[PDB]
Amino acid sequence: GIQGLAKLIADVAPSAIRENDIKSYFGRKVAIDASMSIYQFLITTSHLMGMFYRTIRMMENGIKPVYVFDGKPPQLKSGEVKVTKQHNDECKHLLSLMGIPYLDAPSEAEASCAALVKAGKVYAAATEDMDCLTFGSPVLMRHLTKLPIQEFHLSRILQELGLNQEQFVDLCILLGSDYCESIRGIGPKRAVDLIQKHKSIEEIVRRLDPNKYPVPENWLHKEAHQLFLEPEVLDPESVELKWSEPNEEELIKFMCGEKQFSEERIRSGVKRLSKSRQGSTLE
Ligand SMILES: O=c1c2sccc2n(C[C@H]2COc3ccccc3O2)c(=O)n1O
Ligand SMILES: [Mg+2]
Ligand SMILES: [Mg+2]
Repeated sequence: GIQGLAKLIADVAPSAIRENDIKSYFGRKVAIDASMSIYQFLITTSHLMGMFYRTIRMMENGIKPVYVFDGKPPQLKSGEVKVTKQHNDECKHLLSLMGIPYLDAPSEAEASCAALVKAGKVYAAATEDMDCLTFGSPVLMRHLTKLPIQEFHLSRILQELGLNQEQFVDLCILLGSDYCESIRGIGPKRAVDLIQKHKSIEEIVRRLDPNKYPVPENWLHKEAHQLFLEPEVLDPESVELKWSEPNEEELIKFMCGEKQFSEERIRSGVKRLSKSRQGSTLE
């Protein structure tokens, strides 16, 4: 998470956010940040029927989802609802039975998501996690999750604010990332100006007096910067995405044989999923 990036873009780079209806993304592959999507659904097997029904709704609306699951968290995190290892396990299990593709990301899903968008194997990466942009994703989608879908274009953010990726990462770090602390008393809108004018954090600290503006003690901003820039990702060229026919009788055995769901209610969910797979990927 980047503390307050969404509000920043809307204010000083609005030309990057284009608000669209779920219907205009017909026949479109999107990479779905599974951890962030489960976070949404947890608002109890709530995570599983969230993913069951929402994926059907996406598939009926033309969208072809591909979920990407978090792996091992990177060393640096100690600078800053709870998505567990079972939440992930059960969801993966479910998607497997629906014929939806999932991907086990080496580290953080929104980096691997971004990578699919870079390599151009999806249209966009669906997530509210704003640091997916910082991971270099050309297009981010918000609220795919009543509420409009906000499309973010990274080339426009960089174009308006007049910064390359590297500088942009440092802006994000100054806004407040998951990896390190920011410079206290530096507002987000003042952070922009200092990035535009002085380009990088190491420099900004130089033109800042140690008394008035102290940084974190042994501040790992450089390490954060390395992570956002060179993150551990999967190779999308090697990775293959396929949408299979759902295994219905096995899907019952799981949601109803293990997870106390309504059999005929799942039955119809699977039949809509199957029907839309014939609309989306008849092939
Ligand atoms: O997968 C996640 C998850 S799951 C729960 C939280 C996170 N975060 C931290 C931030 C990401 O952005 C957020 C946006 C909205 C609400 C919580 C957020 O939490 C993340 O950065 N990633 O990558
Ligand atoms: Mg993140
Ligand atoms: Mg994530």
